[PDB]
Amino acid sequence: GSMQIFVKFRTGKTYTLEVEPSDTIENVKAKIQDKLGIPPDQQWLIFAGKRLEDGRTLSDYNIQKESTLRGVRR
Repeated sequence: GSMQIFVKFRTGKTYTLEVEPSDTIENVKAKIQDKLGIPPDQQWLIFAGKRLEDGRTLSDYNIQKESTLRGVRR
């Protein structure tokens, strides 16, 4: 399946991201590289005051449609 989420940076700039509940955190970073040109190794993703773990799925973190991830430049 698919859902739309958001990713927000310290600029305030908030981008849509098209994901799937089964996606791993690494896969989400890969999508961010495709959209924004930020390599995975240069990214952290934060939700609910946690840094999301690379091998966990979006479904594990209970990420819903229209949820906002916070992107951090590594």
